[PDB]
Amino acid sequence: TGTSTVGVGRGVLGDQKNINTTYSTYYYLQDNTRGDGIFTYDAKYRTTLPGSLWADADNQFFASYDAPAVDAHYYAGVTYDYYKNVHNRLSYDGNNAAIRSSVHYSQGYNNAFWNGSEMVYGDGDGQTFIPLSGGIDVVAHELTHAVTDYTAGLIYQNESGAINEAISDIFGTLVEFYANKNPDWEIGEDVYTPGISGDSLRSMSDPAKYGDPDHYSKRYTGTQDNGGVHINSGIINKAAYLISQGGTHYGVSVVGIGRDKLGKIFYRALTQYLTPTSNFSQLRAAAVQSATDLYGSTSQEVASVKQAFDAVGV
Ligand SMILES: N[C@@H](CCCC[NH3+])C(=O)O
Ligand SMILES: [Ca+2]
Ligand SMILES: [Ca+2]
Ligand SMILES: [Ca+2]
Ligand SMILES: [Ca+2]
Ligand SMILES: [Zn+2]
Repeated sequence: TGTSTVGVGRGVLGDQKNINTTYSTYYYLQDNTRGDGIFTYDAKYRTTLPGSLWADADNQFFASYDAPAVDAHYYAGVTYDYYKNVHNRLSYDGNNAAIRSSVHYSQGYNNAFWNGSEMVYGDGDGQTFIPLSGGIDVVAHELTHAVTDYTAGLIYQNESGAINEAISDIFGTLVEFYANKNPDWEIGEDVYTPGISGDSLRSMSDPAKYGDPDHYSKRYTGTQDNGGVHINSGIINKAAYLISQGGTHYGVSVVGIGRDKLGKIFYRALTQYLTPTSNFSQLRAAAVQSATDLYGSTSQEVASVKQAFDAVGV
């Protein structure tokens, strides 16, 4: 309990931004402006969660140790705004659930995750990753898992799990475009491999660039990565890219319909048609139905959904 205040800080990539805080003796990373609040915690290099609600003596967040917290807090706010403004959705559950994030998780931890209840961000080892909350697509990817878990409930294995992952990359990217800094169709480029320019974890525009399939005939069928959830997601990421941006892929031509309509179609599919066990063929059907609901059965939008899924062999 305290009074809402506005702090200032520097994020992982060195940019200054304002952050919404709460004052009660200390200034806490607690944003009361969005739903039931956005709360950012210090995990203090340990794996106990959530850790301590982030406290600061002066409401200025320019220390090196502060940067991952500033970005986890700020980009959760951006993500909240995207869902509210674009999709009329109030937080991940649709009922303004509090959004909780922990930073400084463990030592040298080269990942981030939604744990069923909150977001968690490693600092990276400084070679593979820098602190992972520095990437707006990463923050939005993880918070999108919460959305999925409350809605379609896609099981984290095999084709359902690859859809789960792709939904997170799709909305992660749409949020990155909403914020409009340096948007692209790549995943994690701002925090991956600080020694190497121009790479990323995954690509939506060309998944094969990083060894991921861009066609159903190239799907991974083994047991690694929960049946390739971060690998086979490339097939869906490519379809989504094609629906938005257009192109000819394996000789199948897709007329792009743009990002806003992509987001509308997939948000509707996610929230009205997908189920925990949906597979790729079922996703196609859900996307075709959603586009039909939104734009009509004779629409270009529907035609493009069908061409995009044809192009990737679904
Ligand atoms: N988030 C992906 C890629 C990160 C790999 C980090 N070492 C995964 O959990 O598989
Ligand atoms: Ca301070
Ligand atoms: Ca970018
Ligand atoms: Ca990106
Ligand atoms: Ca890099
Ligand atoms: Zn994920």
